[PDB]
Amino acid sequence: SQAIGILELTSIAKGMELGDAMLKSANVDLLVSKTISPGKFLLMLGGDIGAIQQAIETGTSQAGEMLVDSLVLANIHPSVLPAISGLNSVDKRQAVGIVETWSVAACISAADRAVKGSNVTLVRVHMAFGIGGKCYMVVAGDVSDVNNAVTVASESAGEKGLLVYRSVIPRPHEAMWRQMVEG
Amino acid sequence: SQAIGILELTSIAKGMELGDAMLKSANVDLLVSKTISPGKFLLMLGGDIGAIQQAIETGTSQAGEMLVDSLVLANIHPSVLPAISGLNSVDKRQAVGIVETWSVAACISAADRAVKGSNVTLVRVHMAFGIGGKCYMVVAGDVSDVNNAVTVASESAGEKGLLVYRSVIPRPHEAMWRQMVEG
Amino acid sequence: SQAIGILELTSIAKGMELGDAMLKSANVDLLVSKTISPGKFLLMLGGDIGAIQQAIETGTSQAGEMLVDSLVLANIHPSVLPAISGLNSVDKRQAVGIVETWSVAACISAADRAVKGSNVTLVRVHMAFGIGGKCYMVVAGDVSDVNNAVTVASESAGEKGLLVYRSVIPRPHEAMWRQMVEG
Ligand SMILES: [Cl-]
Ligand SMILES: [Cl-]
Ligand SMILES: [Cl-]
Ligand code: NA
Ligand code: NA
Ligand code: NA
Repeated sequence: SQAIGILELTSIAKGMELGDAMLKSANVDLLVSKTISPGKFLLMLGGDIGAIQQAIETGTSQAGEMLVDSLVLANIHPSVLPAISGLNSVDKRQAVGIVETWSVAACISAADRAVKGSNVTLVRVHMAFGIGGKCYMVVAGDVSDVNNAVTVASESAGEKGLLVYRSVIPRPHEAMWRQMVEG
Repeated sequence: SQAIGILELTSIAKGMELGDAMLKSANVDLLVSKTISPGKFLLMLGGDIGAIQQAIETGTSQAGEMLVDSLVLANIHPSVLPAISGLNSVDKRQAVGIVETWSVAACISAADRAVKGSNVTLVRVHMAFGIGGKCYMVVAGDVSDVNNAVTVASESAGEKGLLVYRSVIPRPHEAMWRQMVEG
Repeated sequence: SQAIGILELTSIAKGMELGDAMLKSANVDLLVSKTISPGKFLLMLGGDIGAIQQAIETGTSQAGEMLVDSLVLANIHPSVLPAISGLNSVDKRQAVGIVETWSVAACISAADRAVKGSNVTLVRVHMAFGIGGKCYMVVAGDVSDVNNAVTVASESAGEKGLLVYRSVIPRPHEAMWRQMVEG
């Protein structure tokens, strides 16, 4: 019911300019606004699909030759948005699931399918290094629920050859727990 | 009326040693002291030109084959120094200006010219990744003042082919403001 | 009397899974658990040698083709462990010593020899960028003690061609001290 918009620029100044322009252009939330090596800039927005399409249209329209890439992912479960900008609260501890993908697009699509095909909580979506790099989702819930979520997410990414690894970790060790659910 | 000294080493231990040596050698402020990938070390100093020349002389004199590069930038407006080490306080909000350059030297020279050719506040000078990488200056003030500052800075960097992008952003959006003026 | 175990994986999810598995497998402390560019994962453990051998055995046994590298360093002075995970308290200020190496293995072995061949405090062991990159140890104590420690450490690393630089810094400047002993 929500949408994610991604805009990547070769200029950090243009990135900040376009972040400003897009936020003014439509009712959208800023999820990510950061510099990526070597010196590119990444913006990710969340909001209604109409708003996101117009925001990304505005951004692409004004990027010129500084435009690197852009994407709109429609019909994304609402919990995915705060999982990109930060952390969702864990309401169950029994198990953690982690699915690692190439690309944040594959990760987002897999996380969406996971949440929609199970009763797990999507805790966070992490990008190790920009939108083309290793990304991973972390889910939490009952072991059976986590297994379902991880399977669905893995199938999503794997169909594309973009699954790196999947892991179901019941009863995570106390010394790993914080890193898993908070980073 | 002030000067900036830059010393880059291939050794982190030598960098810390030379930071110590230079600070003892003259009355200078440490502005930056950090490791840069792959494993080099960056020192930037501020102070009177005489002190900075002797500090950088000392540093270069003792660097040996670990010396990567060194520079002294003379007659730099005093506000540029704290803009490199941290943030200057914003006394006006009406507009933000951002000028992105290749190299911190070009950024410093452009920021100096901007401050000297306008009434803007130089808020900060940011290096994304070491002294040769993308850098940018952020200024704040009245829209007309910011436009002047950005034009002057852009001309400085552009004459060298080192201007990446320039942006005048009146009335920055609330969700971009903090990143612009604080990073 | 203690041991350090190192496990490196090509998968971040596998890394977190293996961190969990190894911690459950034996009585070991997690010293490091982090992602390294481009997208690998690094685990370092401390504990009794028996526990560490079994933990690393477990980790290697389950890593499969995601295994990048693994190492067990036996008979490491106990102070080296907290120097890897964080900071040891400085009980003397007179001098700082810094020895920079290629590889954390060389750094650990050099730090161990330094501590065992002197009365210095090992303050910290730092990895700039993963286990193969620039690393350095920082020691503190009386100038004579620091000189001994640095010489011993330098000989250790230098015999292998893995010494980058060694530095004895009596009476470190106030503006460098915190970075030296805390990072
Ligand atoms: Cl559940
Ligand atoms: Cl102004
Ligand atoms: Cl001592
Ligand atoms: Na649990
Ligand atoms: Na404003
Ligand atoms: Na001292």
